[PDB]
Amino acid sequence: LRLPSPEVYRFVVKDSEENIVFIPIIKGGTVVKLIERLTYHMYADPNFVRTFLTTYRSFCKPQELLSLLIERFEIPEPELKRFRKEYVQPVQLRILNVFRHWVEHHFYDFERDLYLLERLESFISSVRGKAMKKWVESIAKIIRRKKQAQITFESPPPPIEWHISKPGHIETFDLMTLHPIEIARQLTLLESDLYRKVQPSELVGSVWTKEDKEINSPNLLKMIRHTTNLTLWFEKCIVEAENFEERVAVLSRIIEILQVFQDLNNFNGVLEIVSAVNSVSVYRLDHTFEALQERKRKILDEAVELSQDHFKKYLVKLKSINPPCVPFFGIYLTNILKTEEGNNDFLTGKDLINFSKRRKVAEITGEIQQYQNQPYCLRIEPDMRRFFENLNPMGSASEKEFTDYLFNKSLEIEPRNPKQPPRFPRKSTFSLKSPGIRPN
Ligand SMILES: N#Cc1ccc2cccc(O)c2n1
Repeated sequence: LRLPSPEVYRFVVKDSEENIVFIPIIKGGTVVKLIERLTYHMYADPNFVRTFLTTYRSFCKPQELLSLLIERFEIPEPELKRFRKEYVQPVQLRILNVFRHWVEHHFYDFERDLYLLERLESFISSVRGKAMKKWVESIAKIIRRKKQAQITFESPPPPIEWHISKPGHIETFDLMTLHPIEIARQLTLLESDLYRKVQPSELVGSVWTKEDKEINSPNLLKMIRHTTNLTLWFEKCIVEAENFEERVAVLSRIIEILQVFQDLNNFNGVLEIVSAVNSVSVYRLDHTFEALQERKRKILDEAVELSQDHFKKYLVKLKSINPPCVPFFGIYLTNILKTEEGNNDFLTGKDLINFSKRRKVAEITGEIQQYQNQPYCLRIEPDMRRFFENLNPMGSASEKEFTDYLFNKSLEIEPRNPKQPPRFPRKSTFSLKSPGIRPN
């Protein structure tokens, strides 16, 4: 069975292709049918709960989800006993279990929106049922743990290598003054921490391209803005080296950073350097790449081939290693955009929420889960940490204005002619000698 009429309880409408399309794997359907399958009385679907709470923000606002769960909780009696035990009792237990996984795995919804938590804390306290008391106290315990959150080394860390810049003096920090070993170490520690803070909800629905990008995807933007700045900073250090002898040493020093990146399995930092040497302003410096050592150019050629053929050699290299590693985060964004555009957000006699598209984007984020919980055994350097955290090569100009500056500056150092590149006086004063890659 005896169920209420759909005129007062929308979660009881008969199933059809007008509201739901297919433990049966749910392909899609109306948001009312998705909440019913999320908190179904016949059985429990733990896999559907994890995928829904991970991708629901692309088709349902967090305030809307809590309102639907409250609507699903308030069940009216038909025009019983078994109904209050075979329908009301199981459904309300399913909703509380959804409240558990929500506040446990995706508590950031309540941090970004304090009003969303205030509504839940009042609705949870208002439930004074008998069997629901244990689940209510369980949710309250999880909320208390998340509210209280606001340098141990197992193995001996390696010593911090220094070159020309002595510690405590952030002013003289540059690409050539710092030690290339520690540059790749601190960049790996920074890229690792930025990689671990990225939540799968920040990569669903292209939310970093929407309006509220600074709220929905705060960590994803910092990972992209670091990749963008570090790639342009490498290009800036190459194209601004007007002296030919200095420009070869700078490019060689970057390859030495690429080699340490390879040894640390920081493919993100590996392919960021590859993105710099393949840029429009750096790739045309044929005379600079020609003056390299025979071993330096071979190391770069191997790193470029990792990205060739849709990262075929890279995907084989990422599997055959062991953590700690920082995988290339750009290959994940590319497969997500190809799915967000190749699949429509809705299914169609009526418009239904295309849930299978959200699942595909969830499978891409699932591959990111396995490379996060494995810290590096490298000691952090505070002065060098803020140096790469505050890298801003564009200054006040946009990326289009800065890339045009890099291309016009590239035409100055190595002009487009068969003639030799002119010699410019070196503006630096330090030594162009590299300390090497072997830890000294
Ligand atoms: N001449 C030359 C030249 C120019 C750009 C390059 C970029 C990556 C690898 C290379 O070998 C390159 N060689």
